Amino acid sequence: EPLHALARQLEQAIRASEPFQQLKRAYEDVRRDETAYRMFANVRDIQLRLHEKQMRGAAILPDEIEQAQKAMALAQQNEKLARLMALEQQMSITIAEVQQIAMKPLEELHRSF
Amino acid sequence: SEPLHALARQLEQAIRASEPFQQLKRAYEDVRRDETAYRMFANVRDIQLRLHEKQMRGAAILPDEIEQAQKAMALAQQNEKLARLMALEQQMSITIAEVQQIAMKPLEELHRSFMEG
Amino acid sequence: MSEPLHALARQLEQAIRASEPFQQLKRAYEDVRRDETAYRMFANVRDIQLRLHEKQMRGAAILPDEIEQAQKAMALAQQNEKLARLMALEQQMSITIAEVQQIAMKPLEELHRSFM
Amino acid sequence: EPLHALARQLEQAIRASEPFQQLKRAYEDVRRDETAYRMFANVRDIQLRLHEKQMRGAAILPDEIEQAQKAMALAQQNEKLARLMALEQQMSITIAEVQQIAMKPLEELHRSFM
Repeated sequence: EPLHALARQLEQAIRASEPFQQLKRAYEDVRRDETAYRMFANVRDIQLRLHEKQMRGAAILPDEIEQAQKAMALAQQNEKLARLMALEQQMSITIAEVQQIAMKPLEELHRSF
Repeated sequence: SEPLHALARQLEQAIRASEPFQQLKRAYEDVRRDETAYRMFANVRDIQLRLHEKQMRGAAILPDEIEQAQKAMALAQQNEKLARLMALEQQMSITIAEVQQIAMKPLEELHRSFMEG
Repeated sequence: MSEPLHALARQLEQAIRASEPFQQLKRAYEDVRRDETAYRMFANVRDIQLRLHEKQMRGAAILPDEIEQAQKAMALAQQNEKLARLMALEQQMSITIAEVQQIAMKPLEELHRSFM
Repeated sequence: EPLHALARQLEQAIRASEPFQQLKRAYEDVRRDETAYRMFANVRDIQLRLHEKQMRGAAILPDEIEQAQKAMALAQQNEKLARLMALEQQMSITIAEVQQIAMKPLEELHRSFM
C-alpha cells in the first residue's frame, strides 16, 4: 500500500532510462528490417515451440534443440538481431538484479536474528 | 554507475526508511526483548533451521519431525508478540515480491510485443 | 514417444502414486473431505489463500487486514486434528518428493562437476 | 524414507541410459579434441564469470553480453562442441521434465480432490 507508489516510480524510471530506450530502439531496428525481422521471428517461433512442449512435459529429442541452437547462432549472425539479443539479455539479467536488491532490506532484517 | 543499479539502491533505501519496514524492525525488537516470545521464536527458528539443512543433504524426515515443527509453530502463533511479527514479516515479503514484479513490467511489456510478428 | 527418460518418468509417477506413504496422504485427505467441519475450514483457507494469490498476482494492495486473518484462518485449522494431520502428511510428501527431484538431478550434476 | 529407495533407482537408470551415455560420449570427444576443448574451456569460463557477477549483483555492461554471445556463436560452429552443447541442453530440459512429472501426483491431489 505504502510502497507501491515507489514501485510505480521505479517502473517509470526504468522504462525511461537510456538502457531501456536503447533496447526499444533495437527492437525497432529489427522490426523495420525485412531481413532481420525474419530470423527473429524464426528463433522466436522455435523457442516458443520448445517452451510449450516443455510446459506439457513432452519429449524433445536432440534433433530439436540442435536446430534451436543452430538458428540461434545464425541469429547472432545478422548485425541488428545481434544487438537486440545482446541488449535483451543485459536487460533481462539487470532487472533480475534490481529485484534482488529490493529483497535486500528483508534479508537485512533476517540477518538481525 | 549503471542507471538501473543506482535506481535500485535508491529503491532499497526508500524501503528501509519506509514506515512498514520500521513497523517490522520494531516488531522484531519486541519479540527479541521479551524473554518469553524470544525463546519460542528461537525454538521455532532452529527446528525449522535444522529441517532445512536435513533436506539439503537430503535425509528422510519422519512425521513427528514435522508435527513437532507444525506444533511448535502453532504455539508461536498463540503468542502475541510473535504473531504481530510473524505477520508484518509475511506481509512485507509479499509487498516486496509485488514491487519486484512491477520492476519486471517494462521488460514484460516489451517481451509481449516480441509476439507481434 | 520413445524417449526412455520420459517413460521412466511415467513409471515414477505411478510408483509415487501407489507407494505406501501416498496412500496415507490420500487417506488423510479422505478423512477431511468426508467430515463437514474440517472440510469447511480446509476450503476457507484455500479460498483465503487463493484470494491473496489472486490479488498479489494481479499486483493489488494487501493490508494486514487480510494477511492477518489468513494467518488466523490457518490457525484454528492447524488445530482441527483431521485437518492438521493432512497438512502434516502433505508437507512430508512435498519434501519427500522434493528430495526425489534432487536425486534425479545427481548424474547431470556430477557431470557438470567434471565440466569444470 | 519410503520413496528414497525408488529415488536411487531412478538415478541409476538415468545415468545408465542411452541418452545420458551419449552426453558423456559428446563430452569425451571435446575433452580430447584440442580445438573444441579450447573453445569449451573459454565459453565455460565466460559463463562462469557472468554468473559470478550476477550473484554478486555486479553490473554487467552489454560488452560482456555481446562478447559473450559472439563466443557462444563461434562455439556453435564447432561440430564437436555443438553436439556437447545441444546434448547438455536436451538432458537439462528433460531432467526438469522428470522432476515436474514427479510433483504431478501431489499437485493433482491438492487440486482436484475436493
